[PDB]
Amino acid sequence: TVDRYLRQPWSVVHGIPMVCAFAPNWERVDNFQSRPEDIVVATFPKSGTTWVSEIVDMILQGGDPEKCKRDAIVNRVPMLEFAAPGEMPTGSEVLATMPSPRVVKSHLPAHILPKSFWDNGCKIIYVGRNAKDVAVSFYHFDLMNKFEQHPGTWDQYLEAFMAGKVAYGSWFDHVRGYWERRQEHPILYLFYEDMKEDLRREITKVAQFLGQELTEVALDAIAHHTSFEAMRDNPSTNYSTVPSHLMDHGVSPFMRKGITGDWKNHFTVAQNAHFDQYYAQKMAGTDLRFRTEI
Ligand SMILES: Nc1ncnc2c1ncn2[C@@H]1O[C@H](COP(=O)(O)OS(=O)(=O)O)[C@@H](OP(=O)(O)O)[C@H]1O
Ligand SMILES: O=[N+]([O-])c1ccc(OS(=O)(=O)O)cc1
Ligand SMILES: O=[N+]([O-])c1ccc(O)cc1
Ligand SMILES: O=[N+]([O-])c1ccc(O)cc1
Repeated sequence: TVDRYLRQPWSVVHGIPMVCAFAPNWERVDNFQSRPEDIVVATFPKSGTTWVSEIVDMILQGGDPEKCKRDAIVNRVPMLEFAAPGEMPTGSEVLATMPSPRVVKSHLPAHILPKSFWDNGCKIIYVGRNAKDVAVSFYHFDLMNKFEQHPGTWDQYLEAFMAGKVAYGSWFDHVRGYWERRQEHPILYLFYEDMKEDLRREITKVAQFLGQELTEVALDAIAHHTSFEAMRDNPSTNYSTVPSHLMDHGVSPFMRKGITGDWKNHFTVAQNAHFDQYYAQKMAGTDLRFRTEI
């Protein structure tokens, strides 16, 4: 029943390209009923959502890794806009029956994140990642994830990415929207590259934002269990439990490489020069900055 939605071109919701299966019945998102205690993990796709979601869940579980092995991360931190009509309950439905504090994953740009989150002051942990690594990660994700329109060749996908035609729209607008919105809302704005550089330093910031005090032993336990190698090999986080019909893990694993700088292996000399020139144009006039190497 979900098959007719898979591998279809993007729909559009409020002007933003959307995964085809997610777009029907968008009222369930516009009218989502949030709670003041909800913690939103918001990201442009492929920017560290799963990484930060696991950190948050481990903090809320007191640093106990066994409690995070209870279920897969797709169920522990439901995506707000997820839907697979006819095969699974929507993410919004699953969230309705989840005890506070809920951890809510989403890729929606700030201006179409449901109004209830803004009205309830919900804590948002935002993660940004440099756009070149994001583009590489999202291309390979679209090769393996059958919810996505097929991406074609890398060069054509990159053009679509730069133009903001991909699911969830323009990366530039996404990262700058949440950077600006912190002026009116409690947002912790994290960088994937910072997390590669010093993971404990970023876990500590997440714990403080959540009001949670970590012993040194719990901090080391969280850092040890949220390394790329740990989450790649952990069935609860590596998405290997997703049916192969939805995610072909042999095309490209979800936990694919986990580095900063893989863009140097995929961007041609010409693509890189052109991207850098466009990026400088699009990022002029913001103080927000990303690192492409650490
Ligand atoms: N612990 C840890 N350390 C380092 N890197 C990590 C980690 N967990 C996930 N990743 C990498 O993040 C990419 C997945 O991003 P998301 O989780 O945002 O994907 S999604 O939007 O939720 O589908 C994807 O990046 P790439 O490997 O570059 O494709 C994952 O490998
Ligand atoms: O993709 N980025 O995030 C990106 C690209 C270029 C850039 O600066 S440059 O000096 O390498 O052009 C910084 C960040
Ligand atoms: O996080 N996710 O599972 C995703 C992310 C992007 C996308 O286009 C579809 C699903
Ligand atoms: O939980 N799931 O089955 C999923 C979740 C996200 C996704 O992109 C594809 C499948």
